[PDB]
Amino acid sequence: QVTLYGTIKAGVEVSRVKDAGTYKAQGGKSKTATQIADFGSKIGFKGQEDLGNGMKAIWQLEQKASIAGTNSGWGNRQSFIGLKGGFGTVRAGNLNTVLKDSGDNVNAWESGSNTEDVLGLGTIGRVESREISVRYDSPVFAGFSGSVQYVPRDNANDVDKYKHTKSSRESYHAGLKYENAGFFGQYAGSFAKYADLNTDAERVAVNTANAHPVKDYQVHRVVAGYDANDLYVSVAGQYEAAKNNEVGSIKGKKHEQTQVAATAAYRFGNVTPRVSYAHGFKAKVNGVKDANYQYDQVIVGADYDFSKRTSALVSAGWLKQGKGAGKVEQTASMVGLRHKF
Ligand SMILES: [Cs+]
Ligand SMILES: [Cs+]
Ligand SMILES: [Cs+]
Ligand SMILES: [Cs+]
Repeated sequence: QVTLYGTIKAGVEVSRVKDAGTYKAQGGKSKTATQIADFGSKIGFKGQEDLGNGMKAIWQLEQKASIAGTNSGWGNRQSFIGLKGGFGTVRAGNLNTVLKDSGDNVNAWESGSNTEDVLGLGTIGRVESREISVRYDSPVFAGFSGSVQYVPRDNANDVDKYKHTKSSRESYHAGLKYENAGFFGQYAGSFAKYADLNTDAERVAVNTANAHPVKDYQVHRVVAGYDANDLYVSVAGQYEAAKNNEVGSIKGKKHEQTQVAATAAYRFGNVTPRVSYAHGFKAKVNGVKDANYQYDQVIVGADYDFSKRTSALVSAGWLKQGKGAGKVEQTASMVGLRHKF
């Protein structure tokens, strides 16, 4: 009762960047790049054991396994041990954040990492992470399930474990998911009283280089959608906000970005064309509206499902981030093959 699973997935990604700062060639365009890229192929083993109280032990070990040979390591993808019962599921380990799980309803696109921002909704996804944690997922009731996830301080900051000189990087992740008749309503959010962010507004380990300490760091995602009848539409709205915790003038001052993303996907036979529009609003950094953190993105593509496990993928991405003055436009398209086992 120990299953081997995974997705192999790769393709050719062709990408271009219009960025006046990085590229001096005609009109700030990069030369168009074409590489074979992995799209996050993973290999996993997971298992269940009935413990007979209507309880199961569950565990999973999931590994990144690029077929590019990029990856190494065990457990670097959601991996956990936990007990499942009518009380729900309690898991501990390298566990996706409620937010990361919520992301499934936000970003459908497959890509290599390089096109992650342009051939998928990477930006809205920046809140999403795997955190070593304990997570409780309630049982589903009347279409309401919730997730409550905790990363203990001493886990966020191992080196600080014994002396708590560093403000706690412990985080709380919760979600409330309503799925009814193919309509899904999800609220996914994390809170970290103290956290650290990188310039790209991803959350990073404390003591990571260049990281900016933040306080009252919260992410709010509500995803509402329909997934049935061969129609897929998701509207995702994310609020990310923090008070800046960098010892400084800025300390206490607001960091805010609103991200909204929408996906409409319709299946015609085995061919499912989707488009997503994603907009990140002008962010408030240190309480100042900051159109660098702005972005607009359109991805149009389709999945040609050869089978339920196997998919061929084409997407084309157009991403514009920042204002005009310093404005990176990314274009990418990919043709890909995905196989799930
Ligand atoms: Cs993905
Ligand atoms: Cs890039
Ligand atoms: Cs991410
Ligand atoms: Cs992490």
